[PDB]
Amino acid sequence: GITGTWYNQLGSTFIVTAGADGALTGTYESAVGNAESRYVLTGRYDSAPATDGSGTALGWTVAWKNNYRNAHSATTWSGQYVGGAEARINTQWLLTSGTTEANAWKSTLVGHDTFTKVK
Amino acid sequence: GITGTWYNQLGSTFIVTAGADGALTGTYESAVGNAESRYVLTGRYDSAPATDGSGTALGWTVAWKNNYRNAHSATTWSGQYVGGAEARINTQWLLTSGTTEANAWKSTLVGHDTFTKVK
Amino acid sequence: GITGTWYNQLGSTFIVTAGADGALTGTYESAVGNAESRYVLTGRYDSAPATDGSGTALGWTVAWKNNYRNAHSATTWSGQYVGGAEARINTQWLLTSGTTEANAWKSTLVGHDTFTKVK
Amino acid sequence: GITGTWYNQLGSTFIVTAGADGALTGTYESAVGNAESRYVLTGRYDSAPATDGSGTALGWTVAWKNNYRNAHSATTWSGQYVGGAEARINTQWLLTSGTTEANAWKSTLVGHDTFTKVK
Repeated sequence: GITGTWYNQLGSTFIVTAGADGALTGTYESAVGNAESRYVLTGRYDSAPATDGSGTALGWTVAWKNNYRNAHSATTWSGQYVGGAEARINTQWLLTSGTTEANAWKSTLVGHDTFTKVK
Repeated sequence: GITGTWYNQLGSTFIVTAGADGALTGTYESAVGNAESRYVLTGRYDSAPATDGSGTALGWTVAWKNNYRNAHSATTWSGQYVGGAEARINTQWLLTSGTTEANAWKSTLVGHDTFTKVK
Repeated sequence: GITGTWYNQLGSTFIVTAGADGALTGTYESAVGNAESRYVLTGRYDSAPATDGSGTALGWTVAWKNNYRNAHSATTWSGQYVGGAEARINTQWLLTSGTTEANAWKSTLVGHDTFTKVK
Repeated sequence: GITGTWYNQLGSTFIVTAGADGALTGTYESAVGNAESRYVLTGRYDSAPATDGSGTALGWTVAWKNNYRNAHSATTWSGQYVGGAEARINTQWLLTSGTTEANAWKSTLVGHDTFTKVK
């Protein structure tokens, strides 16, 4: 059940809606980008995973811009949905900011975020 | 001019179509995922960047699945479009495969890809 | 107290010995490199951190080679020692394997490891 | 010939001295850490690589602290020495700064650096 509202341990609220073809839409809120606004994501996942155990490998992208606030950056998560009694999404991510050619070494960040359904 | 057909130094062909709202669609071909097939991406970029020099921070996601071949993985690029006379997209990326809980340490890869318009 | 024996949640045993100049020596065991052998690390940390809260930013490197087994790879952790009543080391890492020029896209891995003193 | 003075395309000067056991010492200068000072590295590489083509997988660590200036950070490169007529070191890296628990999401950076012998 990849469709639903996912949370974090930090406090981020991740509302997603999967697709039959393999698309992935929803909204996103609640910092690393910027705390109090509602941002839009899009992404993809494979529709036919393995059945002798695997994770449904997915990923999405949030460009930090809406009608409230612009942060001139973009964040892309890349993880998998681990299936079980306890639903779990384990992701790496990358935050890329808009810099000049001189400051191009400090543009991209990295990290890890772990998602769950209950909060 | 972010809309168009982008290439690599490896040989990957990246056909993209931007949006006025901030969406990003197109196709993708030509390995790291798997060499000879045509894969679908989606992603986002900010619609209002800075004018006293910056890069348009973007990112997209390819789930390696189509009618020809499945690789059970997903790749997310996260970079910026550097504007000038010579158009340039400089990206980091992450390849996340579908593994079990035991092999969860070797699921995610990392790298860097540099894109251009001429080939 | 950065000097001592650190553990993981996976099961890796990390015995380290700090230095007054800023060096960092010890041993390492217990997979991602290869499970049952004893590998050698070296690394550095800054000797004068901040006192109005910070983490002692450190990092080290293990080349997976000893008298028992060779894996033709190297792993570099890069994190910080968060000070408190509960000692904590939070790290990113990179596993770089020895590949040819053709397979140079899949050489480097990435992940995250969280270290503690009690097991 | 891994022992010697390596350069970059940015301008960083990397003087290294290898070891027979597998150690790796030298100095480092010339930004991402901080521009005009001389920093100390340490690292490791495997002493017995493959002969049917491979890269000598290495890695090292610089803690940005000396008698001139402190930056409260650490950088770890993780790459391979590609052998040939044109010597080449291709690395990923991670810059980890000293942050509090609140700003722990923006501590680690990421990038890529490509090293050569001629400048």
